[PDB]
Amino acid sequence: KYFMSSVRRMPLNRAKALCSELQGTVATPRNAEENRAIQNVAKDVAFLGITDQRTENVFEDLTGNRVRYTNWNEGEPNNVGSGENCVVLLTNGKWNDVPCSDSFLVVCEFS
Amino acid sequence: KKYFMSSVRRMPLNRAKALCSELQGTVATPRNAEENRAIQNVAKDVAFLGITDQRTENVFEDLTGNRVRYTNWNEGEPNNVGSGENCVVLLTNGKWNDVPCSDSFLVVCEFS
Ligand SMILES: CO[C@H]1O[C@H](CO)[C@@H](O)[C@H](O)[C@@H]1O
Ligand SMILES: [Ca+2]
Ligand SMILES: [Ca+2]
Ligand SMILES: [Ca+2]
Ligand SMILES: [Ca+2]
Ligand SMILES: [Cl-]
Repeated sequence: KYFMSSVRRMPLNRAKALCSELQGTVATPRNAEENRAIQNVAKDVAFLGITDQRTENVFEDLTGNRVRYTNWNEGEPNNVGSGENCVVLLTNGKWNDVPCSDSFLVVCEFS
Repeated sequence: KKYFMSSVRRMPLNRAKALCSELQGTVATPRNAEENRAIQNVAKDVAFLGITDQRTENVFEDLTGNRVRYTNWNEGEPNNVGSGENCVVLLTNGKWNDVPCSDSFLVVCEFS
């Protein structure tokens, strides 16, 4: 896997469109090593290709596969506000669930 | 090593540049036959390369204004037809053609 980060922030829908444009997908860390690689390419909080949109508290990648490795920040995922179904990788490498409508950088993944 | 990825949609050069730069990459510029073939592997149709003779006609440079060495022009190219062809695309046979920068083609981005 190759990981590339965007320079501008955008909502999840636009983030997916960007990675898909070059035939990749939004980065989904499968272990601690990939998590670090993605963190390093991201210069700020960035979207990961994980959501619990289909079923609340059931986090899966953009292809519907349930995720095994997780690296949630203490207190997360909390689904606050009116709901948070998308996921971002914080600058310390931990994860936070956020509104998919909010704007963040995006790290795309390619094979 | 360099990694090459092709776009799904067609767009003019300036948009092609913006797309590759969005992920901090550049428009693919083959420096030898091996790279030219690697770009061929990912491009399913005619695609832009990061080369232009915008500064001086018939003097080809990469997008950073660095004059290129390796070229793989299709027979009869570059011909600067009509109002002018200052951008370059990789044909489906691996050879190159100069085309109008305002015309739309797929784009192959390069990363390292
Ligand atoms: C007629 O113009 C088109 O075809 C010629 C070759 O026939 C190319 O040189 C040119 O860039 C266009 O693609
Ligand atoms: Ca949720
Ligand atoms: Ca949260
Ligand atoms: Ca020309
Ligand atoms: Ca031509
Ligand atoms: Cl949401």
